Amino acid sequence: AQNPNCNIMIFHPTKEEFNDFDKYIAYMESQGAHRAGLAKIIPPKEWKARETYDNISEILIATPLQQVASGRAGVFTQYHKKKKAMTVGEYRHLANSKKYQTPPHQNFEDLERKYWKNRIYNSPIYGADISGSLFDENTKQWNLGHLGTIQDLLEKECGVVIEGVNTPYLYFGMWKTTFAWHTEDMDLYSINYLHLGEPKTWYVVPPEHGQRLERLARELFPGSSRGCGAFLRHKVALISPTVLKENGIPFNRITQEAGEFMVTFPYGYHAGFNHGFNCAEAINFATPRWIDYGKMASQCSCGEARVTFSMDAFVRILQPERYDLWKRGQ
Ligand SMILES: COc1ccc(C[C@@H](C(=O)NN)c2nn[nH]n2)cc1
Ligand code: NA
Ligand code: NI
Ligand SMILES: [Zn+2]
Repeated sequence: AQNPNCNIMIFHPTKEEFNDFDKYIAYMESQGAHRAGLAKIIPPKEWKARETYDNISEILIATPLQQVASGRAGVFTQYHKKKKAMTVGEYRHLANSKKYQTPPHQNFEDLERKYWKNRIYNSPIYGADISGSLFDENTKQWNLGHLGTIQDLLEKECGVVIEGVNTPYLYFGMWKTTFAWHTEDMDLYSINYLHLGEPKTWYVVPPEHGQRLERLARELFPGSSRGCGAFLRHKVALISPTVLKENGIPFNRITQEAGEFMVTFPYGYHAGFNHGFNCAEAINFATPRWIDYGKMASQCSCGEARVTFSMDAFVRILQPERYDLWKRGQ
């Protein structure tokens, strides 16, 4: 078996290997990449997402979110307080202000230490789930707005045409902006491109060990667990690497830099944080191997995890027994 220790693998496709997206995902899995839950893909040197980022300042962040923590430094939840709209240029200025800017630091490890020590004492603001794309329409390879759709994958594998669409999202981050522990909706894959700015540090649990993280989370967030059997779906809970190690949870970490792609694999729990002002683009996708994960994915039906209307068809077709209860949640 390839990659038995479930290490995060890093790939360097040539320009020829970068033509056929589906083929390269399958190649990475042939090498065991999916066992880690996350892989990095460094594009060939000839490739670019777009010509420049000089003209992005007028994009609107209609509802910036202030991420307010509660708990202890290594075990906390966050809620999102809505703020007034601002442009990307205004957000970049805010991120660089004395209140929000990245502190002096020696290297990524020092910054990671500072994040886990001090995150809860600040409330950074970020732009999330903004429908749109920064790929140039003429970028033909790994253009996140031109991937095959999940609806077409389901139809090709299972024979059923379904409603729904599948478009990318933009994210604008700053120092300490945080993504809580989660898997994707319906345990889909995701792909994430860091277009511009400072890094993003990721943590990931191998899919084969996801239920170990779930068990720890139920212990550490006991009221949340009583409220919902799939509360990690709410995307609010953080657990530090120190606490994971103390509890024996298998995980890995890696830092993504501008110009790099990250792929998350079905049922790969992940979390992380931004180092400073940045802009990323991400979308969910499927392959034939996903279908079995989609059939088995847990669901939140308590009301908290509202999602896109595209997920209706996925539950309806893949999880008909669960559909009525889940639909009542939505
Ligand atoms: C508080 O929790 C969340 C906040 C934001 C995301 C979005 C995240 C991701 O992993 N989405 N699937 C991402 N971060 N950079 N680009 N995307 C996920 C969880
Ligand atoms: Na490891
Ligand atoms: Ni994710
Ligand atoms: Zn719930």
